[PDB]
Amino acid sequence: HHHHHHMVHITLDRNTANSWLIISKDRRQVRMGDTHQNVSDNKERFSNYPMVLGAQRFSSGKMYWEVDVTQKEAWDLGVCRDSVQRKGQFSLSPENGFWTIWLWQDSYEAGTSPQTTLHIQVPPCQIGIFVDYEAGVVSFYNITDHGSLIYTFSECVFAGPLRPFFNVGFNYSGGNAAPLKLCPL
Ligand SMILES: CCNC1CCN(c2ccncc2)CC1
Repeated sequence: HHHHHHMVHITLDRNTANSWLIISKDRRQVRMGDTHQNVSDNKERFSNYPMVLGAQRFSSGKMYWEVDVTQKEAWDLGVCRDSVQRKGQFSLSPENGFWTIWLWQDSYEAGTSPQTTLHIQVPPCQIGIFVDYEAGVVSFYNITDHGSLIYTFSECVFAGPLRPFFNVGFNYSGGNAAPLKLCPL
């Protein structure tokens, strides 16, 4: 792909984070803490899952960013409507305002309803995310495997401003403490 020149500088929005997340000072890294991180509750926070939004809102144009997932067992990544449900249980689907992929139990899936099997020969250490607002496209690329295509959501009905979306996943196994990191341009 040749999307690198639409690179945008993504930072994480602390106010949207699940209360167990630790976001780095530069707002480019997030990990699961071993306890409540001593913040007040607010209506923005994801309550049930270890999720956080980027601060950036997109309503036009072409945007590209990269996320480091090295040594993680579980994570979700992509974009979502600014207006997604924050509280309680929900599925990651375009009907609920999410355009995501994930790693779970040694398999990679796209957040369709129902979910779609991905075919990845080289486990990614970095993921590229490309959004074309006007075209209605979200695409994911395997940076570790020379930028090979992982998945394209097309005919997307965004129906609002988009935000970068992250889930560091639970760490019940003790094998998923590693952070998500926004890679430098
Ligand atoms: C058959 C239903 N399975 C559910 C549990 C596992 N899952 C994930 C795993 C990781 N991130 C998001 C969703 C899909 C829904």
